[PDB]
Amino acid sequence: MKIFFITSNPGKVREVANFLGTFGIEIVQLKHEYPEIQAEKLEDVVDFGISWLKGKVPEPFMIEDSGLFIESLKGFPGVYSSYVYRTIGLEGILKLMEGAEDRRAYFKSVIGFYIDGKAYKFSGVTWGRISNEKRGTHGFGYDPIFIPEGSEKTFAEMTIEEKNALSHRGKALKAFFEWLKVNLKY
Amino acid sequence: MKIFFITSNPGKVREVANFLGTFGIEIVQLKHEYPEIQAEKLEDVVDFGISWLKGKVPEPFMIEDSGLFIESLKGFPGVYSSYVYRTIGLEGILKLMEGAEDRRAYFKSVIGFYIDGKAYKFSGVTWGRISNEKRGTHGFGYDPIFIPEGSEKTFAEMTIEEKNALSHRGKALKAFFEWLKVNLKY
Ligand SMILES: O=c1[nH]cnc2c1ncn2[C@@H]1O[C@H](COP(=O)(O)O)[C@@H](O)[C@H]1O
Ligand SMILES: O=c1[nH]cnc2c1ncn2[C@@H]1O[C@H](COP(=O)(O)O)[C@@H](O)[C@H]1O
Repeated sequence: MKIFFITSNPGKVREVANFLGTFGIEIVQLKHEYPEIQAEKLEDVVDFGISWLKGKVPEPFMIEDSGLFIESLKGFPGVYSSYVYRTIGLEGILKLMEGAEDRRAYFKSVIGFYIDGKAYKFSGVTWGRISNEKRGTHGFGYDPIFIPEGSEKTFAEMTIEEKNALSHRGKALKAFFEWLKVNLKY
Repeated sequence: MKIFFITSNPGKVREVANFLGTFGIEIVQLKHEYPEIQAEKLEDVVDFGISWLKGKVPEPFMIEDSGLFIESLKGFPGVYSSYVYRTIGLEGILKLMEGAEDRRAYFKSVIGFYIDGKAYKFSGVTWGRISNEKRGTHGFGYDPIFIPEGSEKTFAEMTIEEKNALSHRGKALKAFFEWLKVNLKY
């Protein structure tokens, strides 16, 4: 089985390919920007994205929308983690959290999958907290400031294998794969 | 630092050496034949090649394999792109594609790297479509019938600079370097 992953994020590609490759599934990345609507849930962005993409890209295909939700900031940046990352950056997040009595936050990943006129969503959530300073150079995005619950290292201090074993994306991929096993040949 | 590139393709060595040399990495070609297995996935050819080369060549070392995958032909010629080009040729591909409305296809490159007891893979993909006729005299192989997404010209109608900016191998090399920059000292 070969799945087309519509994304422009190389980090997501490596993580998804590493996870599913373990089971003999091939991932073929396809950069094709799609509208990412403003909405309350990552699930809404994925629903609109699949509806938009169908008929314009090869099947079966998958997309992924993820975000960091900081408790003391009422869930911000959340669905708009990308814009915030590219504007105020990690430095901005740390500045906002200066003196915070609660640095907890959760990362969430939502994978959209489409095949033969059927759409599905799988997701995963990993709780943790924001570090006081950037640490590590592995991974991407907010990895240098997110410490998953139970760990002493930020995602950026972990290998891709270690990150996948604990991350929101690894969890979404597990949910997806468990579904695949009882539905499709692979 | 030095990386041994196990290959007998002069043009490929030049491309890889030129790219990685930009970042102080010295590519040293080693003409050591190795088994390229029959497989549907470039990843399997690379995995087997690396596993076979282990202990037979100096480290760290890399190998690469790529191919053209045509949607309407179930991915053919894919891993067998070279052989198909030498036998049925571009004439054969166009013949098979006669009447096909869906002419989508993609070039995919997979780089394999071995260092400190572990193997790593990196990929690059360039989407496009198969033309209705051969055009251009630049490049090689399937370039005369492949039009990259976003362009009207076939790879053969482009200068080396224009093609390189859209190259699937170039993308694989970029991914490989981003990994090297974070994982190795030099
Ligand atoms: O595993 C992750 N580590 C760090 N940042 C991530 C991760 N997953 C998603 N992001 C960030 O959340 C934003 C993702 O984009 P989106 O999927 O379009 O919502 C990007 O800014 C990423 O940097
Ligand atoms: O940019 C390209 N143009 C034309 N053919 C290509 C290109 N990249 C890969 N190929 C085909 O795939 C072959 C195999 O590749 P290699 O393992 O990358 O050396 C070549 O023999 C070509 O037939």
